[PDB]
Formats: sequence, structure tokens, C-alpha cells
Amino acid sequence: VYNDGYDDDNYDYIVKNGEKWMDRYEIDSLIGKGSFGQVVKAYDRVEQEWVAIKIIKNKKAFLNQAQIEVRLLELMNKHDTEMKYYIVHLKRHFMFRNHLCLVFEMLSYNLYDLLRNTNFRGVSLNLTRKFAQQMCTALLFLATPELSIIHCDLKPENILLCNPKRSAIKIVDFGSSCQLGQRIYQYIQSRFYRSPEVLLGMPYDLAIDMWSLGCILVEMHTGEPLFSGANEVDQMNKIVEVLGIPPAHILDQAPKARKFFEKLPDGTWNLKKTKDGKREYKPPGTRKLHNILGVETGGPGGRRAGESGHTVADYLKFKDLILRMLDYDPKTRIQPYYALQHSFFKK
Ligand SMILES: O=C(O)c1nc2ccccc2c2[nH]c3c(I)cccc3c12
Repeated sequence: VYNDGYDDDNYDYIVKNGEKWMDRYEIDSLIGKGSFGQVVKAYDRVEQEWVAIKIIKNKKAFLNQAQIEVRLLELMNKHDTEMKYYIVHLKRHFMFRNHLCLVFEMLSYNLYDLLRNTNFRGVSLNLTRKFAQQMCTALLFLATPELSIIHCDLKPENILLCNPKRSAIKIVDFGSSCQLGQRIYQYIQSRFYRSPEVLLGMPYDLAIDMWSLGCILVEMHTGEPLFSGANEVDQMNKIVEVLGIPPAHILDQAPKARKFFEKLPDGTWNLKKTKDGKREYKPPGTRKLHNILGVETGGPGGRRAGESGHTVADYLKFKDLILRMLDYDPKTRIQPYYALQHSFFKK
């Protein structure tokens, strides 16, 4: 007996297709689940349109976090009433059978579905550019002083197409977002997309979303995650394979530095000592992004050899942008405004 029979044993509402709510919403089916709860497809009788309804778990901690989501969505939606800045539209919310429900505009496939449809061969560099420009514009929007919003969980699954045959996108899931003042969490971001500062337990700001974006864009074009760690130690090591040891000025201020690294008497840092002649990672900085992207070898896995819009010059620009997004130092990591001016975006 959970919530008088309406809930399962993980605080979720037991969805029933064909159910009608408040003489208004006709529940078609379940679209998906997340840590927050569920999302369903529904027809709104009153407005004569399909909508997506996020059903938050019936548990205080989740309800309370979703209240923050609502505040942030409404705040974004009123600075962006023209819907031109790439953020999902929250139409309204309501409580129902002890669940907070958020009603959103209907959207199409997310970018992971999109990758999956190519069998993980990746999408064209032209399409990757289109997503990147939109995403940087969205981050510019979030960075406006009145908002100062950190999404905190960018990943391909949270970027959706508006229409299945078009390149327009919206960002969803501000369920762990916060504003630059009011930061309340420590372990955040999905692991593959998690920034060094968060891994290191350091204070974080809007620049963590740019880190994530850097990872996403590479994955969109290569078809696989750039840094696919199975836990925090693995994750940090995979980053180090590509970018080398993080600078001393950061590790010196990092509460969790010694979870991954050790400081030599001479004042420099290294990876923690490994056992016994075991070898698991490439040496620091030797896994070059140059090769991962196949800059001079026909793109990822050679698969773009002799296609248009995949020149060496194109790839070099793309690579420069990504490396600026993956700067270890959040003070110098490229910011949305300057990213939008990068040569990768030239008309
Ligand atoms: O955070 C969300 O709002 C969200 N989370 C999801 C989580 C898992 C699977 C699907 C999800 C999902 N589909 C959506 C559609 I279609 C339109 C608007 C929002 C969403 C959404």
C-alpha cells in the first residue's frame, strides 16, 4: 500500500494508458523515466494539443527539488517569451494524486536516439556545428546576469529536436539546475560529462556546462563518449589520457586532489602510484584529440574520407574550439560569447 495504491515501491506513479486526469489530460503512454520520476505523453483536451507531462516522485526531497526547477523554468520562459533561445517551454504545473506534475510542449527525438539511429557512426560535422551554435547561444542566454543559471546536467539525452526532420533543438531537464548564488550540491553532472572542478570537489560556476558541451559535441560526431569512466577515478584518468595532468595551481586548491593524484617533494603533481607492473591507461596527454577526430585521416574511424564539409581545415577549427571548451581552468575556459565568434562558425 504505497500512496493508497497509486504508487509503486520507488515513489513513482503507476502509469495507466488511457487514464483521464481532471477532465483535461488523456494519458497516452510512458515516454521515459529518470531519477526524478517519469515523463508521459498526453492529449490536452482544453488546448487541443499533445503535451509531455513530467510526473515527479512522491517524496519530499524530489518534490522540493522540482519546485526549484519550476521557479527556474518560469524565470527563463518569461525572459524568452519568443521561444528563440532554445529552452523547453513549461506551460503549467499542478499537483495530482500527491505528485507534482509539470506540463511541457511536445518535442521529438533526443540526440542520443539520433546517434543510435546512425548505429553510433556519428552525425556529420555540418550537423554538429548547427547543434553547437544553438547550444552556445543557449548557454549565452543562461549566462545573462538576471538568470546566471547553471544547468548542471547537460548530456545528449537532455537535448531534443523540435521536429524529427529538422535541426532545431531545445534543452530539457533543469531538475538539478541552480543559480550562481544558490549552489546546494557537491556530486553533480552525469559522469561522462562531469567537469574536473566537480570531480575535484572545488567550487563551480557556469563554466561546467561548457565542459559538458565540449564532451557532447565530440561524441555527436564520433558516435561514442569522449571520456567514458566507470567511476570517478576512471573518469579522471580518462581525462588525463587526453589533456595531461591538471595544472598545479588548481590541484593545490582542490579538496579531492589526493583521490586521484599525489604531490611530489619537488612541488609537482602526478597520478597516484599504481601497483605491481599494472598498466591500464595511456600516459598523460598521449591520447591526442587530433587522432580521435581523425583530423588528417578522413575523420572518426576514417568514415568521412572524401566527403564534403569534412576538410582538414574544418577539422582543425573544430578541434581548436573543443580544446578551448576543455580548458582545465574554469577562469580561462571559453565562454559562450567568445565561442560564438570562433572561426568554426564562419559564414
Ligand atoms: O526533464 C524533462 O523534462 C524530460 N526528461 C526526460 C527524462 C527521460 C526521458 C524523457 C524525458 C523527457 N522527454 C521530454 C519531452 I518529449 C518534452 C519535454 C521534456 C521531456 C523530458
